[PDB]
Amino acid sequence: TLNGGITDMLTELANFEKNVSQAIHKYNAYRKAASVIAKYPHKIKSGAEAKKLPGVGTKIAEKIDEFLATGKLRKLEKIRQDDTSSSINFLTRVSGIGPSAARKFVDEGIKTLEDLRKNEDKLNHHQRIGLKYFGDFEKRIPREEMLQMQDIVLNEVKKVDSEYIATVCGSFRRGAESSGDMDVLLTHPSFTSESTKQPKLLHQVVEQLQKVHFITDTLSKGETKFMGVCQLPSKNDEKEYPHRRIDIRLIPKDQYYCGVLYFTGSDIFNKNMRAHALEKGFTINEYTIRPLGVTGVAGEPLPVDSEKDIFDYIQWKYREPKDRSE
DNA sequence: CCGACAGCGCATCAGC
DNA sequence: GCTGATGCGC
DNA sequence: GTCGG
Ligand SMILES: O=c1[nH]c(=O)n([C@H]2C[C@H](O)[C@@H](COP(=O)(O)OP(=O)(O)OP(=O)(O)O)O2)cc1F
Ligand SMILES: [Ca+2]
Ligand SMILES: [Ca+2]
Ligand SMILES: [Cl-]
Ligand SMILES: [Cl-]
Ligand SMILES: [Cl-]
Ligand SMILES: [Cl-]
Ligand code: NA
Ligand code: NA
Repeated sequence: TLNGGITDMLTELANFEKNVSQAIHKYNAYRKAASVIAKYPHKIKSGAEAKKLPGVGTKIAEKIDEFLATGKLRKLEKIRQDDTSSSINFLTRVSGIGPSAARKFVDEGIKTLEDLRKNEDKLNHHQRIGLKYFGDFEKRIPREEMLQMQDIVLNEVKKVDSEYIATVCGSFRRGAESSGDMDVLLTHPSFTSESTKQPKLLHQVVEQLQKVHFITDTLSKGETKFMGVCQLPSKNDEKEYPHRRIDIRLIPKDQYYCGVLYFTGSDIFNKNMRAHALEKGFTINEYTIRPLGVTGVAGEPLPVDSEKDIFDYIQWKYREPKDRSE
């Protein structure tokens, strides 16, 4: 947190651009700048020193100068005073409400938490769940609880079919002391890039986790991605644990390494790596790394036996999960 | 200057 | 119903 | 908002 003030500032600017201006590239520009500053190993003394880093240009440099000179940013001070921007920003904190729905609600006079509750009839299913657990989803999850949740998920999945493999990814796999939510990568040998030999492979796992009252709500569910809500069991007389977001991703077993690289993140790390892959003439998604030909069209999947192979292909030295927290 | 900015699953909608 | 675009989230 | 060519 050497430059926490600056990275907080840029993050609030990124959120503004995404939520209020709907300017997704400004949002990504501010987030990249915040990311590169967060790993800079010195206390930044001036915007000119900051402009040296890639992704910090003239505009951000000047903002950093204002922030360093005064401790604040007038442009953010104004955004914070504007009722409509602040309302739009707030409503996007509910899961399922993005910038478009947020502005639509605010334009209808739905501006507060109370307003959402009073108008729950106007929400789709995802939004209603996001509102139900709004307070809970704000909380982080300590790693000790993540370890208990891991124990439950892996054991319940073994009970369904011992050939499943569940891997907890995201910030947990990167070694974080607390996580925003739980990400579970699932494989099974009957589901490969070649064939699906069994149906309902994800459904059964979700069904088992519902049966033991671990999963409590479904935000969305298809054949390969589940997004819902879970909760640790509590003891006699104990306050209940907060409800937690859980994401489950069933990946073809032969594409495990691209899948776990994707799901381990961070999102910014993935964006840097995939951008770099493009520069080196490849494209990476959660399934494959493919070469781009002269026309820039994806060719056939390259062979991959490890996370490190993906790094090797784009001529990056290997970075362990804990060093991917960008 | 100016294109290019990572990649994609699921829910919902308009249009057929 | 399907297809393609859009919103949303990871 | 930033920047490589
Ligand atoms: O845009 C994205 N792209 C993108 O590849 N992923 C990938 C990378 C990310 O680690 C993983 C899970 O997403 P989270 O939103 O759960 O991110 P965490 O890094 O786990 O942090 P937290 O501790 O839960 O807050 O999906 C997320 C995106 F959101
Ligand atoms: Ca997570
Ligand atoms: Ca997640
Ligand atoms: Cl933009
Ligand atoms: Cl400020
Ligand atoms: Cl793979
Ligand atoms: Cl692919
Ligand atoms: Na720079
Ligand atoms: Na939201």
